[PDB]
Amino acid sequence: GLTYSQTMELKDSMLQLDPNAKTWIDIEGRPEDPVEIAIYQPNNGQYIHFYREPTDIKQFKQDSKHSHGIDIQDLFSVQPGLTSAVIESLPKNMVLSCQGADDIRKLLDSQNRRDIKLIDVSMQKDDARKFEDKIWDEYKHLCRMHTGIVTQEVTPHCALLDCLMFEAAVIGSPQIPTPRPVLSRDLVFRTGPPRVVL
Ligand SMILES: [Zn+2]
Repeated sequence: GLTYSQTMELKDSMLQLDPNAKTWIDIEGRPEDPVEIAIYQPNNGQYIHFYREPTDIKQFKQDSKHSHGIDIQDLFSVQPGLTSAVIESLPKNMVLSCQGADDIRKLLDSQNRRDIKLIDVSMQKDDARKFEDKIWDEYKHLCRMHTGIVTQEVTPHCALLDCLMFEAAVIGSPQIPTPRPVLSRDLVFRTGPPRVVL
């Protein structure tokens, strides 16, 4: 749960999106227990990107070793309630682009956001990840949450980077306008342990 001031800040930051502009959505974790969400507007580079601590541990451990490589300890300090707070304040009758719409449709429906429509780009597996290596080379710094060795040894899946590479595959080039986060780190994470005095 967010505070009154955190709520005002998020809504204010979210209004930076153009409600009509092309907007991607991607998620890591199952739709009833998501761990990473990304909403991205390729034209202006703006993105909403946050995390969530999981409730089902056994699945999470499976998803960590075979998909996202996230260590659960790195999620202990993330701000709770962001998933419902974000989804609630997305514009009325918004349209979202995505790769595989099944899970995202379930997630939006669970939030009573049936008014939000999805466009599944439905690319083939490898066509969607053509520019995976280049996107990781350039934008790895944007998300350091994928620390574990993933096996299917492969590149971990990041909700954010997946949006960027899906846009890249659609346009045919890894050349996109610079991605910029719309959320402050102080909203995504809880102030962590105090600095070790050195
Ligand atoms: Zn990530």
